[PDB]
Amino acid sequence: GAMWLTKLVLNPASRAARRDLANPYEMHRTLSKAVSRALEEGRERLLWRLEPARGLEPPVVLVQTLTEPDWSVLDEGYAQVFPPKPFHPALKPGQRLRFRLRANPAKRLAATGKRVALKTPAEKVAWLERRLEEGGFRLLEGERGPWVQILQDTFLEVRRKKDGEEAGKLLQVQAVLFEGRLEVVDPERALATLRRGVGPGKALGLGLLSVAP
RNA sequence: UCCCCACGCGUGUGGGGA
Repeated sequence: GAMWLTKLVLNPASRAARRDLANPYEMHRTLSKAVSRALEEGRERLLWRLEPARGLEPPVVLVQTLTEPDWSVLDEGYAQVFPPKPFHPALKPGQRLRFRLRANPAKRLAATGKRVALKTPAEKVAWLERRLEEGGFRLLEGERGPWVQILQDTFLEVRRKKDGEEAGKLLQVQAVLFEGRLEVVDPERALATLRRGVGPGKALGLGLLSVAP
């Protein structure tokens, strides 16, 4: 098949841009409207990442789709958007690549049955590693440890626990931006993995594994 | 976080979503 990458530069003057900036559910709904049909028909895995700001630079949202998106669904002036690019990962064994992944390292407690965030850099890096290896990739290892860094570890505001007429607890996920390098071990599998994304929260702008030299 | 589904002789796994 083929893939698509789209760069949205959001207008901080746009109330809708800001609406979606503030709420992943919104952003998800806005984005989802570019690949609606394929979405309905099970032909689409929407994936996106909101890039960390370089200061006065506009917020920038990277989006991957299995199918051709139509951004004419966007209100203007929502975002300066450049024509989507057809994507065709040329993966070969041994090929080394840089990667960026905002994710939610997690496990299900066999004890409680509940899905919980891992707590330590170690556990978080181990998770990312299990996930990459099962996914046809392999972390590169420098002279001291894995060639991988946690650029940020923050909480992502999701939604509020409905409480009777009073504001309840906040629901949020732990979002971990990994950056590093890795090599392809099984091309086709690595492609599956890239087309699917990695771990929970795809609906909130997690799971998008990007790769390039 | 909070929920749902699919599995598990492994101190759990994978998929979706708000």
